[PDB]
Amino acid sequence: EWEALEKKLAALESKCQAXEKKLQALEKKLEALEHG
Amino acid sequence: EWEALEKKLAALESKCQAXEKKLQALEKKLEALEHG
Amino acid sequence: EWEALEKKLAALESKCQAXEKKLQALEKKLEALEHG
Ligand code: PRO
Ligand code: PRO
Ligand SMILES: [Cl-]
Ligand SMILES: [Hg+2]
Ligand SMILES: [Zn+2]
Ligand SMILES: [Zn+2]
Ligand SMILES: [Zn+2]
Repeated sequence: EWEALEKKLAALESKCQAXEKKLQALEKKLEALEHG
Repeated sequence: EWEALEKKLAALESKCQAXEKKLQALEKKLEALEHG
Repeated sequence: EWEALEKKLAALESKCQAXEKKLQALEKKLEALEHG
């Protein structure tokens, strides 16, 4: 049961880290447009 | 203790899912701003 | 081990909340530009 909790936390971290990456990509595309 | 942690984990999973839905809507918003 | 699980969850909650603040700032920039 503690391993299952550890796995859920690790999967949530993975999801959020990808989320952060997609947000970084959006900000970069907006910067290219404003400076285009 | 166990139930209090599960409650917070479930709330965090729901928050991260809503976080993704917002990010997808902003992506469409940026695309429209560039396309105009 | 339990304390480490609690510490991980709290760090993930703080990270998602910082994520939300950054998304809100991006949304405000997109709203300002699309109606400006
Ligand atoms: O504040 C500035 O420097 C940038 C220049 C392009 C749009 N805004
Ligand atoms: O960020 C600021 O300080 C101002 C107040 C709203 C619009 N920009
Ligand atoms: Cl601009
Ligand atoms: Hg998140
Ligand atoms: Zn175990
Ligand atoms: Zn276009
Ligand atoms: Zn708008």
